[PDB]
Amino acid sequence: STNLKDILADLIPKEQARIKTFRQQHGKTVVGQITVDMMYGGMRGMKGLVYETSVLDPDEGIRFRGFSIPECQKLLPKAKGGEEPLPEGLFWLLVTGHIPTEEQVSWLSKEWAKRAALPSHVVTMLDNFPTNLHPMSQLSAAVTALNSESNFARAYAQGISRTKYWELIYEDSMDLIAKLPCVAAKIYRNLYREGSGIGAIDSNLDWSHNFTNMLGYTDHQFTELTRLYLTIHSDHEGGNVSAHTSHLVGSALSDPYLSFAAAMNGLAGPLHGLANQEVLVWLTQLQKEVGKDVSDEKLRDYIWNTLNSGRVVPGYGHAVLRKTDPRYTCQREFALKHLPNDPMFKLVAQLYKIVPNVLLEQGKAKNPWPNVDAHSGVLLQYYGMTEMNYYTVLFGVSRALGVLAQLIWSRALGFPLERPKSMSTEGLMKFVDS
Amino acid sequence: STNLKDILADLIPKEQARIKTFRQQHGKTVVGQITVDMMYGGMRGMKGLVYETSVLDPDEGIRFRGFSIPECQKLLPKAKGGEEPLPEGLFWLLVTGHIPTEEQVSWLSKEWAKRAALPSHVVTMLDNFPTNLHPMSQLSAAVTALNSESNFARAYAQGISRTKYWELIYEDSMDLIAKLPCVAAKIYRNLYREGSGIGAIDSNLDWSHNFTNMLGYTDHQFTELTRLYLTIHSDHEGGNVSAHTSHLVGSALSDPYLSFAAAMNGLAGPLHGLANQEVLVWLTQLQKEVGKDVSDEKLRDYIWNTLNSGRVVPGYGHAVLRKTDPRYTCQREFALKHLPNDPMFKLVAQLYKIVPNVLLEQGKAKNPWPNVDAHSGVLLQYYGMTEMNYYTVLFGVSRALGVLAQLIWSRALGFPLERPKSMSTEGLMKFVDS
Amino acid sequence: STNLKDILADLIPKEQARIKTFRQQHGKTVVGQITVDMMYGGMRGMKGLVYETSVLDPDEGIRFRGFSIPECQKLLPKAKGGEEPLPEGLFWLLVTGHIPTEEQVSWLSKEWAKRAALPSHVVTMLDNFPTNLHPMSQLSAAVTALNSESNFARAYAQGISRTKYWELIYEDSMDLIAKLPCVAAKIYRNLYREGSGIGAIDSNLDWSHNFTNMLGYTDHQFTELTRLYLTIHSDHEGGNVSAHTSHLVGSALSDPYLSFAAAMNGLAGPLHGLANQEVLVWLTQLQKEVGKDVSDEKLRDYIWNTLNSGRVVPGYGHAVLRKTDPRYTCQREFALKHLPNDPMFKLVAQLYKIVPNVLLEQGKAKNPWPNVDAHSGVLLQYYGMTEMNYYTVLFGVSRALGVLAQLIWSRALGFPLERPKSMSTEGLMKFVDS
Repeated sequence: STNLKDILADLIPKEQARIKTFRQQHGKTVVGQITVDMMYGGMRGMKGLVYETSVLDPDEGIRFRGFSIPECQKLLPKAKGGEEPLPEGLFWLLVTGHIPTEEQVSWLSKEWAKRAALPSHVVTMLDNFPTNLHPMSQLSAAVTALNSESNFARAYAQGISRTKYWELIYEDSMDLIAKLPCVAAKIYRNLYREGSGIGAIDSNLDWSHNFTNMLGYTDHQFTELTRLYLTIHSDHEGGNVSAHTSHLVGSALSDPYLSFAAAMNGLAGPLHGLANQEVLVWLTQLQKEVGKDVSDEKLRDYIWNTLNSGRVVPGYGHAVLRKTDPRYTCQREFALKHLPNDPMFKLVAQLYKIVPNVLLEQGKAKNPWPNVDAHSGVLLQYYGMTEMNYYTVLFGVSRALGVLAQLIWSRALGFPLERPKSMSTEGLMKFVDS
Repeated sequence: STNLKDILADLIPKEQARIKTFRQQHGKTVVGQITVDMMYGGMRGMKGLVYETSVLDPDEGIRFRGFSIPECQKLLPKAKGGEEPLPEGLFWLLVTGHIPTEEQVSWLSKEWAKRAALPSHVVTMLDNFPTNLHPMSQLSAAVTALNSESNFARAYAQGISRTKYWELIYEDSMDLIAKLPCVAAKIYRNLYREGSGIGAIDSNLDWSHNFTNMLGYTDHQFTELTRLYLTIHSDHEGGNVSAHTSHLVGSALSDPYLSFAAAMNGLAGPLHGLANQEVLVWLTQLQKEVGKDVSDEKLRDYIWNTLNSGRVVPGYGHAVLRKTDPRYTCQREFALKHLPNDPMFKLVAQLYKIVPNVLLEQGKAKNPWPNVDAHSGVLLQYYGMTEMNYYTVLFGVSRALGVLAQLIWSRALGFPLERPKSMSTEGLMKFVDS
Repeated sequence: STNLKDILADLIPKEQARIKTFRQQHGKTVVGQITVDMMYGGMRGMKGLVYETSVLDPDEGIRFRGFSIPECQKLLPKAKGGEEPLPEGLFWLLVTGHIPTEEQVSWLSKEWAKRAALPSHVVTMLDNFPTNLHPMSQLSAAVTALNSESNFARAYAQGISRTKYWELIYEDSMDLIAKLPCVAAKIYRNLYREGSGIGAIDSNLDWSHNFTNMLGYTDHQFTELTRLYLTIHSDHEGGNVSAHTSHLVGSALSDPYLSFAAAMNGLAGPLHGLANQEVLVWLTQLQKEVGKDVSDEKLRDYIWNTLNSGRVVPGYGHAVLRKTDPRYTCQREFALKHLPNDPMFKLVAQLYKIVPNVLLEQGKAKNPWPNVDAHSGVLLQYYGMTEMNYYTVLFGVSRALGVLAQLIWSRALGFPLERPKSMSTEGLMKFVDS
């Protein structure tokens, strides 16, 4: 009806059955080979895990349960005054495989608003963190400290059937998603507003809107930005560091809190979630190296020299994406209908027309197209969100949606310990000989 | 004058060359397949990564740089009036591939003494944690917050050359290893000793003994147990959840504190490290519902009630080991020397004769044999460390040695971001149909 | 030595040349159409005039000589122990197109101190006005009567060259700006403080602080509010009623006093500046017929009663803005810093969440978002300035800055008499039929 748990309960047997038969008939099918190079190259090209909530096509980009981002923009419920998709409705889609109705989304906003609550020990810890503790470290530590609230951990300690793991993973994941904006906003306010009162949860407002209120922003357009941002950074299949971390840690039956916190330690990695910032610091420098205004000739020229110094243009390229990221596209659409005459945004666009043709001619790109992180920084900066070290925290809150939707499914489907076999160089040489 | 950083400096270029040559000749060589079953079954027997410090043979158990546990028990230096191997020396071995001298180990003990010091914010955080936040959570949280002290994070922001990454990891790894007993003991004292403050570092003591001093123990044989415990838990190849988590998070260039804290979130999972706590809960439960010395048919009953309830027997089974874990045997060796008659040990021994024939007949176990977690807890209990909820913290402290040894090498060898491909069931069903 | 008149002298010939060249090449270029609907609908979206000092983007809001409000908040000089931008500096920017130095602003503050002095006839007139003559009327009347002091009127009678018009406008504009707080404060004291005479000018204070001193306020944060208030109200392009009135009247070569006094007659219209008074009347009314903190459905009721009575919601909608006014957001920023919990502010915030979804569904609003007038009044009320009928006077004092900055330029550039063609309905019906 409206209760998401009940809808999910109904789906799991079906999906259990679908997989049982699949594996019966096709369990022994070879889907891929493993080379020495792949073992050294971070499992690049390896089909390593089943992840249900989203799949990243090299060419077309991310699909959430089959739906492209444009399709989500159209089908997923919006706020009443709204153009952008609510993350509530995305989460529903990932969980159910089905586009929610307005009522179902309405229901979920209120579910989340009611679960939004921090215990004193976490509030205290955050309030006591020094200012030189990075926001992703505060988030990670705080979510870890939240596992004192874990239903799944408690229930497992008391013994419980394997068949029932998913129900308590569901309640914990719902609690954590609920609480995350409270943690993330306490960190912002503590760091960047001298500790002012994060403020209330409006039980009739959507999750993003309570978040932007708690951050201390009001522009409806910033709330619309946050709706889109939380929606599109939600999931990116199972192989990205943060998603994989959550899956790997979760497979040992660590609870959602621990699984998510580990994922945030992955997201905090420069090669993962700290790119949005690298981009902005690179854009910033660039506009102060060839002036604010720059013609397509002199910009093209900067890019070629950049590349000749043995240096890459940040926010371009990807591990798996082989074409323009639809997450970039949608941010660009937002930019050009909302802040087309922003200086920093003009540069980002100017690179959009010039950088792809370069890189191609250089050859060493594989993906000469932009990723999400090429665009996200300038948008946040435009609305007043100038504190760049905090940007990944927004990415984190978003990613909880995807990784926790899947965590619920992993445990419902009885996925086991993730535990591959390793080899040393010495050993791998010997194996090769024999 | 001994300096492990200088030995590393020599060794790294040699291994870089070798791996370059090896990949030159064998990079394209197939070393295995991927099946559907593997993808659904947590990558079981998929050869997913290179990990240098230790390798697990299914048949023979763990080797550390080629050396068995028995070999390490004989070859590795010891404390002067001691019999068990110093964990310092194992770390040396893991890092260099060379058995250390007495002098090298002495140096390492002194090095970890000197870098042992906690910042006041971490002190503050630990002192304020509630008694119902699980020790592993306190540990992970505290280690995440230590990342404020990370030299790697700091240097990476400033654009440090990739050729320098390993030196920074080394420095952070040495610091964290040095600090770890400090954190672990404060958690112990705070939870279980009303926050006594006895806990200093003697600069002429080895790491294990300084640890047991801070825990408030005096028995020489507890210190020897601790030395062995920390040595044997140190590393178990790269495909275990904690090692793999560390590897994954560190491949994103997260610093050693973040990589270790995520590792601990994985180690805290019931199907991983937390099993050493769960074993003693399960033992306590069976003793309450039995005598202290039950018949073999009554043990079979208790085990059967566990298995028919959709629960696992803690400490039994393994993803890769296909016989008894040598870390189990070696702990058996210690008990039979030092506490052969202890009642809980007779039970543990008792279960060895019973549990494996069950499990085989239950069918849901490729391996019916015990792992290290089946045996650790009873040794601790004997010496008065009855706090079962603390047991995984000791495991965590030990497992730092292995994962950080490798992390140094991962960075030294330029291993890239770990990013496998995932598929959905729907996506997989279509891939097998084309 | 700073002198704004000398900077102007340099800048004017450059802009004259540029506009001559531009018209030479593009004078005949079509920039838009006129429709019947436009003619009936108060010229909505008809591009009717050149106005140099500020431009309103529908999407992004106001820019002052290219600079956004956030940019001005950062870049414009401030009082020493202050955070908000000095209106002196905005005037500088409007006039020169250049952000001023601290020194330039200091000079301007000193200049406006020195020219602050009212003639006794204006003193006489204000002192004799009855308490039921609206503050805006007193202001407009008093400014009309100041035209006795006009250097432009005097010089124009004597046949002064058209090349000298801008210098005279400059001198009169500087005098009027200097005098304005003097007039405004006498009105305030006479109406609401029994005619106390405290009101001197400190020659080393900025314009805003001298204003708040004469109003009888002492709170440092009221003075900061005043500085921000006067900065953000300063200019809103040339097509708003007050700016356009000033432009129209001044195109007839009426002097700055006459042009400003007519502007104020327009600013006093309910659908313009008087909205900032009407908002607080409407709030007072809703609080009387509600609690102090009503439900969302009870607010919707009150708004609906307003709209079904053929009345507008004050402070909502705009002819050109198609999102939230940044002058609204910036005032929200101030309140959340300084008075976040004030009851009337919660209401104002409350209405932000409600009013825009109504209005959209009512249909008679192209723009459902609030303007600056929705928010000004609650900030004033907080500091004790409860006299809602006075509120548009502050707006008027601020809007002098923009309209007089432009007037200087209009005259400098030789803009002619504004004289469009009108038609009757009958005449229009026949024009569309041929």
